[PDB]
Amino acid sequence: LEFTVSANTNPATDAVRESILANPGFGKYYTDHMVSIDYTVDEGWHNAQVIPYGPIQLDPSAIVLHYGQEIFEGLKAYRWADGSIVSFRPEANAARLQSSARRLAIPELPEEVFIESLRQLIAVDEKWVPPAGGEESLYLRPFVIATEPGLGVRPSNEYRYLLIASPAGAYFKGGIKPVSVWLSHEYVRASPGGTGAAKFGGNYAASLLAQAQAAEMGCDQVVWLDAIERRYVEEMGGMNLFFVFGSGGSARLVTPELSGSLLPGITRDSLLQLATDAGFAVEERKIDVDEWQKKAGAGEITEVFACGTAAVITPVSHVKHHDGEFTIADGQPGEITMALRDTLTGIQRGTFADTHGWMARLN
Amino acid sequence: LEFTVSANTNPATDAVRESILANPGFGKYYTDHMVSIDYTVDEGWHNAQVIPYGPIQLDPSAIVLHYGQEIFEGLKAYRWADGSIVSFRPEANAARLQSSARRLAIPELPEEVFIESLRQLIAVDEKWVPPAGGEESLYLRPFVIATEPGLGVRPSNEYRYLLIASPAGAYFKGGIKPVSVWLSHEYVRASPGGTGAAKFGGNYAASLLAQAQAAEMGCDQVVWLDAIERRYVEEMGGMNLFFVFGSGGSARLVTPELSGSLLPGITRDSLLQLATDAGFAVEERKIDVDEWQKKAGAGEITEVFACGTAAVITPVSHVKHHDGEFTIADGQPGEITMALRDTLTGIQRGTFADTHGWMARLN
Repeated sequence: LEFTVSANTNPATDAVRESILANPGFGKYYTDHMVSIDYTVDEGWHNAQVIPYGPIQLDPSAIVLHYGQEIFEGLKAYRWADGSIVSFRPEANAARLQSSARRLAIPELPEEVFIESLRQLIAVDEKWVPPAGGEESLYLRPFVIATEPGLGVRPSNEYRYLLIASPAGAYFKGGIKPVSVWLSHEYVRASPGGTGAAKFGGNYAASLLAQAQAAEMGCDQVVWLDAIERRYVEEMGGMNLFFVFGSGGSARLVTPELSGSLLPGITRDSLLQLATDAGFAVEERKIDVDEWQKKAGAGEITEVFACGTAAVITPVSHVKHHDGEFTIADGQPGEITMALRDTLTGIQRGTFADTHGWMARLN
Repeated sequence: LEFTVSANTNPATDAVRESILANPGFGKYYTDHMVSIDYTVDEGWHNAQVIPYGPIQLDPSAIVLHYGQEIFEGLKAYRWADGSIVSFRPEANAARLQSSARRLAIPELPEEVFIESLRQLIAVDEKWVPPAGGEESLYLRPFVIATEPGLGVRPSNEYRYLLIASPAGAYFKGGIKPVSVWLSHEYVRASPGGTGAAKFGGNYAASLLAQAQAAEMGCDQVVWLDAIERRYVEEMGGMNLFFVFGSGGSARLVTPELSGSLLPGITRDSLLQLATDAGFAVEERKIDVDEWQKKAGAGEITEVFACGTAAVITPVSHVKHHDGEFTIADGQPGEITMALRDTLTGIQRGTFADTHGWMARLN
């Protein structure tokens, strides 16, 4: 599968680009080009190309516009001191896009094609990757949408894979500042036999009211409890959660297990490995509101943090729910939270040794 | 709101339009024009217009293409013998679109604008409405999508309301035909507090795998059981369900109650009323697989049918699930089922008295 290149004749001026990179925000600006791959039952994935970033055309009756058959991924590209451009565990996103595709009846995109699309876009828009050593990065958003016409409800037979990139700074408006959370009493993220394990747009549209309610209760973010017993803590928005018991080299790390409806975070997977590398004991189990509030107040649970690609790690300092409210430790970012954040971002930036071979070159 | 008209300079030739109407199928072909209304915060709904049916444009980062914030509706336009074009309970669709919008954090569209969009489209594509005297019609698909660019997860501030029409022939070409159902053991349609009560794309994409499995088990359609106890019957695909007990004028109808997570079918609402008009007793309550199989076998439940806008009423003659398999009566369309379908389609076609004022003129 080969990509053809159609250069953007009217890209952003170097001044504009530089301006963006010095103050990108998140998912606000986009690079000059994008990747496009079409899919039909008879030709499979074809017509792969790098074209100028621009409006996309869809028939008014396109499936994605009526029955929400779409999926997406999210990863980053970093610039290193040696001039190379790399990504953090690209293969993991490639494999997850496939699992998401299967759950949504979307044809899988070969992993080598996935990786290739990344190299192709970086080849033409490398100048959009922020300078080395900094905290900035180039967010990559690969996604697939159903584009076949027809108002009948069924899997689409035509799809379009798109890859766009957006300069990225801090995801949350508070940066590293800790966030307060509202445990949703009225809504659930997903339930068994659903789409909670897939990165599917439908999951997000359904969470909008629950997040507005969190803010109306005086909190920054909503946290989800299992849809069955409405007791076990699972995720903050679309981020995984970790609980630190104790501190120092003897501290214990607890995080909800992959129920089957829980999003299998790449960052989550990485942090469990990093914690073990540091000698910390890790534990994947269920944990409810009572244990959380009780042990937090007791002082056993010394920290809590959320993790995901965009924000990496976000400290959680305050909790509010239908039957209570409490603070985690002194309300400040915890030692372990910041050590692990520092360790992971260091590996991604090329500062620390990548013993697991997580960093892949894209150049 | 005033609508501007930009006539299609390249409409379908009479030869093509006529060949379409002779064999339209469903959701396969579209009329010459479509309605479009834009939304922005500072101007609310504006720029209402009737334009040529054609491809839509969206930024690659448009929210609808990433976080599935979209909703839709389905209704019809019929041609009566007196030459007028009418619609069945359009106000109900207008009110449900607003209800679906609230659940998905989308600005509500005034009922007056919704109805006017319908009149406007018919004013120009009236020639696409099938002739009177038959069961054919013009299917109307009003829908709203989030068009604002930006990869941050949150409710969009820009939307586009579209209205398209597709010729619909007689649903049951060679006589009505009953379907076999597979009760999904592995999948769930929606969860409590979820988006199960709104016509929202996400619900449909998440159901594709379950429908494929139903077919793989040798059945026509998948039927959903509640997400909590996995035992109470909810719907068949995107259609509601009814259970007929007994026969003749003393027959009784039972249908799952609106648990708040069930789709408030308009056809469903109408049938309960018509059942009352005919003298049938009606019930809105829970009914599980055990009761269904036990009473269907004992000959107490004599019929089962599904209902929705497209097909109106579809008979269900065979059931298969994880713990059993059984047939309903003689496996043929039931008396009450056909009587109620004849009555409703009769009102919609203008053959029977519309004592409830359900039919609205669009002309």
